[PDB]
Amino acid sequence: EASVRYITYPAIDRGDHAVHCDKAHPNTCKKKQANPYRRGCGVLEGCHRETGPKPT
Repeated sequence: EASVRYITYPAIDRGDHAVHCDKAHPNTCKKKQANPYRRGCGVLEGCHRETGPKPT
């Protein structure tokens, strides 16, 4: 028999290992990416980040 079936849920265009880059839109193509929203820390107080409240 060797029966086999696969199913993939819908997605915009998120890859994993690698994706083909468009010759017309190669600047959109990225090997790796993160969330589209960006934010920088400009408080100048010190700005510190921790893994969690109680990583210990």
